Amino acid sequence: IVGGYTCGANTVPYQVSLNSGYHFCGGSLINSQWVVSAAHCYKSGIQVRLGEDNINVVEGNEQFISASKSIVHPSYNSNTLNNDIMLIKLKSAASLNSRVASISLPTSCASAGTQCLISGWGNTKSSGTSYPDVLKCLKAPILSDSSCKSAYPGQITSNMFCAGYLEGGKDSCQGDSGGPVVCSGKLQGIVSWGSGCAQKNKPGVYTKVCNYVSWIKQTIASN
Ligand SMILES: Cc1[nH]c2ccccc2c1CCN
Ligand SMILES: [Ca+2]
Repeated sequence: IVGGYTCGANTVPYQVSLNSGYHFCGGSLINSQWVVSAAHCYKSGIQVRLGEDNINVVEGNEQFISASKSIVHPSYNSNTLNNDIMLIKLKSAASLNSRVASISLPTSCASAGTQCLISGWGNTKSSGTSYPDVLKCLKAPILSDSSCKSAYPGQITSNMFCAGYLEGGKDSCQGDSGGPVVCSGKLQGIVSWGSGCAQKNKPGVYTKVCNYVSWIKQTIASN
């Protein structure tokens, strides 16, 4: 997260870190046994880390649970990043409390102008690299579809939205991949892609979760 603020320990209780020997992506806990992330985060041998603040120190609220199955969306296209969503089932159910909690799926799509919270452990610099150990947060609005398509001609599908600031300076970044965009207490987006981080006229692009609720629910019900 570039241009954000330190969230505070366990103030984003649905945020997960995906670990394969190191943090490589975020995700969101949607019930006691399932996490949603980006399809571009797929790999084998994922350990899901819940209750994290500092990802390099054991602080006492963590739960570490291996993934038993990953399901990339059937229509994910890695060249265009259309349908950039994946589900991960945990080997055992997490213990839910005030600091480890699920985030609700949306019943409707959020409109442009809605303020959202984006969080992650990604790079905090637009040029160069500095990775934080504690979770960072950013409040940002959903942008109109017209402004989004004007920023990325020919690249925005109906399964994507832009959020952030056309002036630059505040954005998600590398390592925030797969993390949550929460608006009005519901999961509306997944950190997906962009042109660099925090550049002028290049807001972040996010998977539009409201288009996937039926697939998520049907998949969880049968797996
Ligand atoms: C999700 C993601 N991952 C990256 C890696 C390098 C540069 C930009 C990005 C972005 C977009 C940030 N808004
Ligand atoms: Ca920790």
